[PDB]
Amino acid sequence: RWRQTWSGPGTTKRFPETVLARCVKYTEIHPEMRHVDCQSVWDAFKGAFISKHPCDITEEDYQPLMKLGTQTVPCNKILLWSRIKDLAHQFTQVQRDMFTLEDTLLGYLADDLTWCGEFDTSKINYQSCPDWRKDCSNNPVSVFWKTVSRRFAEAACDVVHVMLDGSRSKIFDKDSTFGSVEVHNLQPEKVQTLEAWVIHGGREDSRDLCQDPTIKELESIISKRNIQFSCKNIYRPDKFLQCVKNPEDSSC
Repeated sequence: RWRQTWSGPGTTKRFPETVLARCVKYTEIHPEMRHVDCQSVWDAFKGAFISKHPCDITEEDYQPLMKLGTQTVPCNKILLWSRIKDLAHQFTQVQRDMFTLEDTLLGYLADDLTWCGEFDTSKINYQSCPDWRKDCSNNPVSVFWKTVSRRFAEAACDVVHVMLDGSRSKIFDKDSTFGSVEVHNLQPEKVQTLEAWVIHGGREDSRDLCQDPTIKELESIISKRNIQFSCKNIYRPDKFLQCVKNPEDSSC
């Protein structure tokens, strides 16, 4: 075919193999997840979207996968991110100072992948998948991130951190998943502070991007959930990672 059904990229080539090698790899490394049967995980994942219309996925469809990938992560060491994941991941790999959702099993399975099924068939669609915007929001990928991120946010306690993309015009964006899901699922009974780290892009002598209007809007949205706000600029993410690695007082 010269024209696809849907507007978005199709299921990642070799998706089921990748998911599968991900899981085996994850649960070999993480002793907490050793009880996990990776074939069961894949079957639960498949079951969420195979033979289902890819615009009528619900969070219930993912319940079996959520149940199998139940994981306790230290609730006080959660790193959220919005838009800017590569630094967040590079940071957590330095000495596990925190945990991003991609450091949980479910997150690690799905990072960077796309996937969908078709209604009248029980195959996987490698040709095209729904775009959240042009097509429908209730698709397999969006509903997955929504359901798993809601649960991750609800488990956070104490000081939760979030890395933001200070090179955007909207450093905090209400309409991102962080802005629309995670932030409204931080629990007032558990979360003491949300501290944002605003990662600069451009050269040298930047503003204190912590006084940005959208950052003020974030502060005020979370206050009005009874959670304190703190914010830090990361002016040079290069030297930040380097200080994280070699905190040795280079000038860190």
